[PDB]
Amino acid sequence: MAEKLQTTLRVGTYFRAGHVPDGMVLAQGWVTYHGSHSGFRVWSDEQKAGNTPTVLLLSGQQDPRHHIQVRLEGEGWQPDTVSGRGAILRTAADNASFSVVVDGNQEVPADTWTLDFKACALAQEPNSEQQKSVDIVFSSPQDLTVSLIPVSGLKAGKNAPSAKIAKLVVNSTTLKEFGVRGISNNVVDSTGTAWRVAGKNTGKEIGVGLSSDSLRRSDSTEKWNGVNWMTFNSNDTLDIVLTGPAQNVTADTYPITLDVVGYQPDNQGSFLPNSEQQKSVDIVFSSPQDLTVSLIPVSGLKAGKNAPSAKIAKLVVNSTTLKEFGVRGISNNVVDSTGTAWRVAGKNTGKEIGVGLSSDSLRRSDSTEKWNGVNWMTFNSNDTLDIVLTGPAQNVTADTYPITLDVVGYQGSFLPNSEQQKSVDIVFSS
Repeated sequence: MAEKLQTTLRVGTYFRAGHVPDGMVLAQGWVTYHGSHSGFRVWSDEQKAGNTPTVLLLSGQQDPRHHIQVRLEGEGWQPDTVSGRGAILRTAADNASFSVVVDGNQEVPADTWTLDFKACALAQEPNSEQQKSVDIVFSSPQDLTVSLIPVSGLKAGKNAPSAKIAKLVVNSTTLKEFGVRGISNNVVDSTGTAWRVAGKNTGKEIGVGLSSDSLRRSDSTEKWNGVNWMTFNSNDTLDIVLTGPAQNVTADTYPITLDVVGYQPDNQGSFLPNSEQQKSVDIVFSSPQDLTVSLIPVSGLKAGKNAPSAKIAKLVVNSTTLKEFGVRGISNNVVDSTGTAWRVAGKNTGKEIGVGLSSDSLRRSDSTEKWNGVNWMTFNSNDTLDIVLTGPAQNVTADTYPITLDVVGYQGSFLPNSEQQKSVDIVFSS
């Protein structure tokens, strides 16, 4: 005696909030009743006014003040004047079709509207009905607001394990969940939660991905056109870190790029591509600087006859942590063993001058030590040394002379290799 109706009801997924044309199908449905009957009736509890019994006004979930108006259509369906609620079909065919459709050209905001409606059969001149709830979703690019923040002050060289390199924060008041994948020529896990990135200048690769604690905040893993996506509750934060063991990172800028899409869960989940956002930020791995080094050219040098030991440049090696540093000139022709005097060629003329530490600036050196088989004159840091025209008076052609130093920190009879090379130009002027 208990034989009951069978509805199928397929809703749309890709609805973009905004303007919708009247007649736009939102759902398609079929009812199937095999017993004795003379028609079908589908109706709602969300109905509008007793005289338009086909029309429905729907209040949104995110905020009940959002409104969409729909109507029960179908070929052969006419309004149920008898009840005042719903639409009726007349046929003894066991199977009939019907559509739900926006009524009136409207502007629909971004929300989800529950459309719970009811279906039953009519006997030959109540029996057993079916009830279904189902959500229409309208989505917009602004549904979830995303922010990807690069971490400040990373240093090159070997980094800490799982070093935090970005922060993804996703917020939303419309959508309940979101999925995220990296975008890279080289992803290394099925879910796109770990990939590799090339530095813009070097081309060297680092391995990045989601932190071990961000991965555990995922509600589920979904397929979307064959690709695995991890899903997360919106209004949460995921951390992008340096995956795997501790990396040795070349000093460079690395671009990480994320694919973020809204997800509407359902025990039948769907992704909302209208809500999708891709964002890219640059992560800077700067090189670590034990020795702050400032080399500054003297200003107002003029071509022609110059003074013996005339000051050309001033170098100041300031270190907050290390006391003694060594120094050498870099050139194709150094004139003494210690590397403290050498010769520099003009860019435009290519004629050279003799530059070097001033005699006064020498013998402020603590010692002279051996590193790499070459000798370095050590000094005390936070002292300032001056570069000068070495030896006799010099007649310098007006040109720009690139001076280049090589400084290393030393004290302890060893030299730590955060040596730096800095190079300024010196201008002579007719």
